[PDB]
Amino acid sequence: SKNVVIYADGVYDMLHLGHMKQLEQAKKLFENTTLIVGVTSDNETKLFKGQVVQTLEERTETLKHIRWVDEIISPCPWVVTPEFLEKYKIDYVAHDDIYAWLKRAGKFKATQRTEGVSTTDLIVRILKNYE
Amino acid sequence: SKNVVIYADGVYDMLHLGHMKQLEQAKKLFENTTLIVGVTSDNETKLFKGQVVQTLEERTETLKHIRWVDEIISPCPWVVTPEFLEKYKIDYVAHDDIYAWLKRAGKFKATQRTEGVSTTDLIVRILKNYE
Repeated sequence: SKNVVIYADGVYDMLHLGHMKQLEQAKKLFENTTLIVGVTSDNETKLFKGQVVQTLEERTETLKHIRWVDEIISPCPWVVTPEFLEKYKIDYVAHDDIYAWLKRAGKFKATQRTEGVSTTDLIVRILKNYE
Repeated sequence: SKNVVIYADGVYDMLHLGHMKQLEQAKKLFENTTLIVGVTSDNETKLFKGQVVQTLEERTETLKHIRWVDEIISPCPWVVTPEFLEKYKIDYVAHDDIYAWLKRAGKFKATQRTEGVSTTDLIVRILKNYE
């Protein structure tokens, strides 16, 4: 069966069960996939999104331990371009209009988030040992 | 090359880069390994060790996403017994005297911890945005 190249990008700050469920979903979009994961740079995340607690090196070294991940681009470009897809032979971009041109080319696959499971939520759970 | 069965157990509460480096180390003790990971039960961890923030289901569902892990025993027995090793065809127990009988049988492989990388340490890093 023919192999399909899948690209997911994101911050992957303090990786939790919600990220790994996302990655798994992207990896199993097809029978034979190569999941490529892009890890956004510290300064671009700072500028365009918000605070990130872990460095690019930390966030990438963690992703290396997740099973669904076949290749990592670190740092990845903030915006996905058509030439980026050709350069890495990417068949689909997995994400959860800005991505409008990806849908138009048939190259967009949606995947779900999972709430509650996040790292910040776990501290709230430690803290509710007190009143 | 002959396959070797490796067993690591622990709490794996709020899995961080230090755990995954431990698992990877255990998995690469030999060329062909099966890494079996044992996840201690909520009540035994409570009793014998301390507070654990994540449930057995949560801690096990996270380990399922780590690459080095081939099999999970959940919950695992708190103490490793000789009959436990025979039942699962375990050749070595990976851990960081109590384990004295494992060394005597040639069944103990040491692996290292990695400090600083822990989940609790990451919140301390968020908090040092203030004085």
